[PDB]
Amino acid sequence: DNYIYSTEVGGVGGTPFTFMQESGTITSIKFNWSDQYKLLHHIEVKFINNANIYATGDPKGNHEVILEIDDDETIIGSVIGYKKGNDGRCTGVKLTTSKGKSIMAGYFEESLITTYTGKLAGIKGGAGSDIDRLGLIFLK
Amino acid sequence: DNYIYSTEVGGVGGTPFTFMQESGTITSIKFNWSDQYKLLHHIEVKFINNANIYATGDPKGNHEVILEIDDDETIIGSVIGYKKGNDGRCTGVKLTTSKGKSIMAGYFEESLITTYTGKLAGIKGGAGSDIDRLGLIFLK
Amino acid sequence: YIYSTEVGGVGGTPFTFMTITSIKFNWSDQYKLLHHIEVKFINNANIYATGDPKGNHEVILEIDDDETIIGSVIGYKKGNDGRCTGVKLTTSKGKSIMAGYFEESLITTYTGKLAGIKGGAGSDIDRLGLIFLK
Amino acid sequence: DNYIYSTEVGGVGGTPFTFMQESGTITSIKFNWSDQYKLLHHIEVKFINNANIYATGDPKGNHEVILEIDDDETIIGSVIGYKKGNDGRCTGVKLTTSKGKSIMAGYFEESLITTYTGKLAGIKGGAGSDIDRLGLIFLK
Amino acid sequence: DNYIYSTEVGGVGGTPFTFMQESGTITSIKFNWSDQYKLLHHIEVKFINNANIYATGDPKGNHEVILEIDDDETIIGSVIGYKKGNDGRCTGVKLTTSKGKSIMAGYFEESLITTYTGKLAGIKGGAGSDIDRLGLIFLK
Amino acid sequence: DNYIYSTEVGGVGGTPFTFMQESGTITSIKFNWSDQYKLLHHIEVKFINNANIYATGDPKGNHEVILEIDDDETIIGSVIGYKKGNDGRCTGVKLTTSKGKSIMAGYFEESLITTYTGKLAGIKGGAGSDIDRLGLIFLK
Amino acid sequence: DNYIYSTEVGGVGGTPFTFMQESGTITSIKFNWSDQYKLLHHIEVKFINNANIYATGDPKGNHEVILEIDDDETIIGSVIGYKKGNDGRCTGVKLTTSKGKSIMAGYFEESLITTYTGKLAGIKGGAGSDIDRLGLIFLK
Ligand SMILES: OC[C@H]1O[C@H](O)[C@@H](O)[C@@H](O)[C@@H]1O
Ligand SMILES: OC[C@H]1O[C@H](O)[C@@H](O)[C@@H](O)[C@@H]1O
Ligand SMILES: OC[C@H]1O[C@H](O)[C@@H](O)[C@@H](O)[C@@H]1O
Ligand SMILES: OC[C@H]1O[C@H](O)[C@@H](O)[C@@H](O)[C@@H]1O
Ligand SMILES: OC[C@H]1O[C@H](O)[C@@H](O)[C@@H](O)[C@@H]1O
Ligand SMILES: OC[C@H]1O[C@H](O)[C@@H](O)[C@@H](O)[C@@H]1O
Ligand SMILES: OC[C@H]1O[C@H](O)[C@@H](O)[C@@H](O)[C@@H]1O
Repeated sequence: DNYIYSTEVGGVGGTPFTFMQESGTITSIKFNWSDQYKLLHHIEVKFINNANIYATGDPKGNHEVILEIDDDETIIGSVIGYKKGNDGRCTGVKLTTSKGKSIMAGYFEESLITTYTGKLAGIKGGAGSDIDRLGLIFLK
Repeated sequence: DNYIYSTEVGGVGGTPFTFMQESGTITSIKFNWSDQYKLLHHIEVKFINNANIYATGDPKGNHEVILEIDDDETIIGSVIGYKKGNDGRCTGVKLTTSKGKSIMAGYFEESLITTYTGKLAGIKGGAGSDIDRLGLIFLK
Repeated sequence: YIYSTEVGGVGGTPFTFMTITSIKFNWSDQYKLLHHIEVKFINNANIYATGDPKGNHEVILEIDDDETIIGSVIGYKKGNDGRCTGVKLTTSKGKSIMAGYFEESLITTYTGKLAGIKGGAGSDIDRLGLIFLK
Repeated sequence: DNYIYSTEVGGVGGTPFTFMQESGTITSIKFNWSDQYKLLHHIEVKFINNANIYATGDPKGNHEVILEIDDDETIIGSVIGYKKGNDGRCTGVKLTTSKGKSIMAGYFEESLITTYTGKLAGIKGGAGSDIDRLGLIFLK
Repeated sequence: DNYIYSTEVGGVGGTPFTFMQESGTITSIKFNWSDQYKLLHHIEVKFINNANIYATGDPKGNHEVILEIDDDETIIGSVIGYKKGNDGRCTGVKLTTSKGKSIMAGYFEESLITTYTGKLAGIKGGAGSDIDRLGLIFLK
Repeated sequence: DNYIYSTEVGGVGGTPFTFMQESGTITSIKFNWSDQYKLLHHIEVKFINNANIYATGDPKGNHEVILEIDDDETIIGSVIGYKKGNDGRCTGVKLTTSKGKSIMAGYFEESLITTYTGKLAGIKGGAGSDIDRLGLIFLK
Repeated sequence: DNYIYSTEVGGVGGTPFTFMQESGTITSIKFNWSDQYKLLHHIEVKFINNANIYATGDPKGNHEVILEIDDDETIIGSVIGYKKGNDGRCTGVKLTTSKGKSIMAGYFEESLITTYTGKLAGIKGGAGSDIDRLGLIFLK
């Protein structure tokens, strides 16, 4: 692999997903969460040179945030909130970029992971009603 | 295209508008918003070498701000506040320039996007009584 | 010359003063408005004035021969019946002034070497535009 | 030796561990702590080019944090909070790194050590129910 | 003329003073003010290579500040608070230097000038009971 | 000498101590203090290339902090709290290193010394139940 | 002279003192003050290559602070608080060095001088019960 796989965090629940393109980096990512469940529920990704929107999980959240990533822009700082355990859930995401851009999504009330950094390339995990589990993917 | 199209955020309502000029960059942009609705209602854009004011939406807000951009000034930080959904609306905007100029219009109470950065070339979206949706447009 | 947007109303008497070595703003707490502006140019002892100096406050910014505006905010009320309400300026040498009120509308202007001002004034400063060198 | 052994702090209790790979550095670290006991309880570590999770302690706390360390990333700031004496215990860890990443696990109510700095290579200590005692280990 | 004369601010009152020495700079300047009147009352100046004190005004204030200037240190920040009009007065002075030294004397409740900057050469104005009027003078 | 002796501060009481090793710098130092007396009570030092722990004063405090010092790490900031007088006492110690590490032991309610700075080489003073007196020793 | 005499501030009272040594710089200075009188009472100075303490004033204060000055360390910021007048007194001293060291002694309620800066070489003034009057001395 020409990739780094960050630890998938959260539960074993929902349907597996893996978004990646052969010579392709993420150009846009969207987080949808609720104040009712304090969870992530829905994620969309767009890729470079590809108009196609790749979605997973049920967009039942009252908030969304999108981060748009320039062609030369990397993730230097990355934090996923989650609930640990087999019945676990991904609850939150902060990201910060080589250009001072940041996004903050959902809640960080239990467990965290400060992931690897670099050019964000894909995401992997499991999602149904909620984002059960999420790991980021980078280049080397 | 030599253009970067940021995600149009907000609703599908209102009349579509596209402001862009062959070989031209925005030299002035105005945002008009109300405390009453917590929405953007009206945008004006001037372009380099062109005394024409392209306007959209009903200018019924009690506040407006204008950002004038020098020929060599770029947007380095960009956040649009909006209400997601078909029945959506663009609620606020926050720009910061390569010269430390910044403006802030409206409210950021629901969803946000941190857009692409670069030399702002124009805008597109939909507007009637309100700015239903707004996407920014940069040079490569 | 770069001409920044004149912001405020259509009222009062047109003025055009045209490097600025000195600019003074006069405003009041009663009306929360700019009433009067005075300007001196380099190599000229003449004081150019507009608007009625009725206000209880004034500030002066003196500008060194090599000192530019890098930060510029004019506060105003919008519309035909508009007024200029305030001015913040910040220079390339870290100097800054703060005049009047910023309670409704703002413009962040073009930056550079301040060369003049245009607008209209009577009792008040109805409308103000900064002018810079290219 | 090609290594630096930071002082093991805390008590004499629990079962000995020593996790270190010759010619290998710690790529991931997880701290599991409780709000009930105000203690670290469990630690997992993964080395580079090795999916095997080397774990010690009982994972019975309500919180966990995970730091993923990039191949060229070093620890520039390191604080373990502990209770001193024979019946002593490890109670917290704050790690700050050469890229600005930071994790804060546990509580710092009694005693602190600001360790040696560099490339985190391994951990040594004793653990049962609780992390009784922890010492970081770096390269030279 | 090798000199910049900053605008004299304040009133027409008091006895004229003008303190300056050809090829001489201010090595020290003292401001005396009162909480009673909220006015500057007295000013003193020493010049480089000269023990003599050039004074103006009635030293009746409950406070004074002295700023000593090294031979190569200039003024980069200078603000005089004053009451405008013919019956006007000087109320305050903030000065900051090229070495990060600063003094603050009296009050700033009505009018300010942010003056010219550079090597402080002398002072000019009128003073009796109070400082009616003050303009600074710098080298080119 | 090739050493810098910081002022010993505190009282004349206790048993004199000197902890220095020819060709060796302190690689570790531990402060033990109490909330009961608001004094430093006990101090331990380890030296580069030496596993021997040098100790003085009675370890009766409820808090201890340890600072580990990389071989190339100096002290850039040093404050000792103490009571003045013959019957005086050393009450706390704050050290900041050339790598941004810092510690804070005991109390600063009475007198303080901002010491000399450099590579910390030893310590000296007197101790019994308390640290009566502490002086730091640096290389030139 | 190869010396800069900062203004002596405070009163005419007390016994004159002058601390200076020919090719010498202040290596240690102590300031004794009281919360009772809000005055400096006592001052001690040690010089480079000289174990002798030069003292002035009456040590009646409940507070003291000591600054040690490395041989290549200068004063870059200096403030003396004082009561002006014939019956004036020196009330306080703030010093900041070329290495980020700083000390605060006594009180700043009335008058201040921001002195000349450079390598502190002595002090001059008068003292009895109190420090009546204090002026610093630098090298050129
Ligand atoms: O995402 C939460 C939840 O979503 C659905 O309810 C199912 O897919 C579950 O298996 C899953 O755990
Ligand atoms: O701007 C909000 C709203 O304004 C008008 O009522 C119409 O143009 C709608 O389409 C639009 O959605
Ligand atoms: O300045 C406000 C107001 O003042 C004067 O009355 C006139 O010059 C008007 O034209 C103007 O609108
Ligand atoms: O880890 C805390 C505690 O847990 C277990 O009971 C044993 O390992 C003890 O030796 C240990 O002290
Ligand atoms: O300073 C206020 C007042 O002081 C003195 O009385 C005189 O010099 C007046 O001319 C002056 O106006
Ligand atoms: O250390 C504080 C105090 O403790 C012991 O009682 C003795 O050694 C005393 O001399 C000492 O002053
Ligand atoms: O120092 C304060 C005070 O102490 C003594 O009384 C004498 O030295 C006085 O002249 C002096 O003013």
